[PDB]
Amino acid sequence: VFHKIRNEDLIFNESLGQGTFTKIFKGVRREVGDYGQLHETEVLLKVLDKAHRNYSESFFEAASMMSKLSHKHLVLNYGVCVCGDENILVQEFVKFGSLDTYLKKNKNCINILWKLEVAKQLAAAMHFLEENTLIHGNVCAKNILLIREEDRKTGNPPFIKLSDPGISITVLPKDILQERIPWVPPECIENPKNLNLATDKWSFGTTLWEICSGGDKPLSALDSQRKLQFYEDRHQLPAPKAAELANLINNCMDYEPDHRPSFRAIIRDLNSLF
Ligand SMILES: CCN(CC)C(=O)c1ccc(Nc2nc(OCC3CCCCC3)c3[nH]cnc3n2)cc1
Repeated sequence: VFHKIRNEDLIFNESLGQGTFTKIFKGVRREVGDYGQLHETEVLLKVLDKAHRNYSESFFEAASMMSKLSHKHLVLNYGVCVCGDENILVQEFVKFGSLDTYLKKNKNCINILWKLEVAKQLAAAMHFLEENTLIHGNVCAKNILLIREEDRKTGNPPFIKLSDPGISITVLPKDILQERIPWVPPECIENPKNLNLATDKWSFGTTLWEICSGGDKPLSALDSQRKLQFYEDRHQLPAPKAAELANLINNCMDYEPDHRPSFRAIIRDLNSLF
């Protein structure tokens, strides 16, 4: 399972935000690194809400999935803190934060080549998970972290990482799942038992829409019931202004789960634009 980190070696600093039933903090970890050298390491601290301790099993399982695998595009888990009654995950601190905020604030300063490079990296991470038959379950721009910005001294591309999915949608309350439309696929709204590898293909299409839409949230103007009726009438998301990926978005967001393309095919589609 996880590595145990003493709270004496952990300092909680600024709050970065809130997840689903969690609070997110920037922290510092005091550790012995390679060659016995003492290090002061920036860490991300995810604390499960005390009013939602019942989700602790799903809270830690979501991080345990990512730790059992090793890949350059997956966020590293350092371990779990020992505070007695608290549930605290200690993860690597990515310096440029989540993709969805980065897309908003750098709206004008992002062309199609930047978005394609990030899309290819996300597709590579999802292909890696698909080859391991591992279901993420919460693919969204919020859960994409920017390790490195694009460098214009070289043209060096940005580098992204995919974080853990958090508390699974199989146990989340109904109202939370419907707030997550259109990231949650239609078959999961009908029955969260339908969580499948095909789920991540749908959510990837929604995340691709986010990347092309400069940080806009799809269907944000619709309330929950209107989000449900969006699936009932089986509508598709509007084509983004930068519409080079609109066909891939709709292909991924197929209402028939069996027809959504494999990430091998998605990558091939992505690579057809250079
Ligand atoms: C000045 C403005 N910036 C951007 C430059 C920052 O403050 C900032 C924020 C976050 C990181 N880093 C980060 N963020 C995560 O989650 C993303 C956050 C989760 C909950 C709230 C929303 C974002 C992470 N998960 C696992 N390792 C993570 N590392 C770096 C910088």
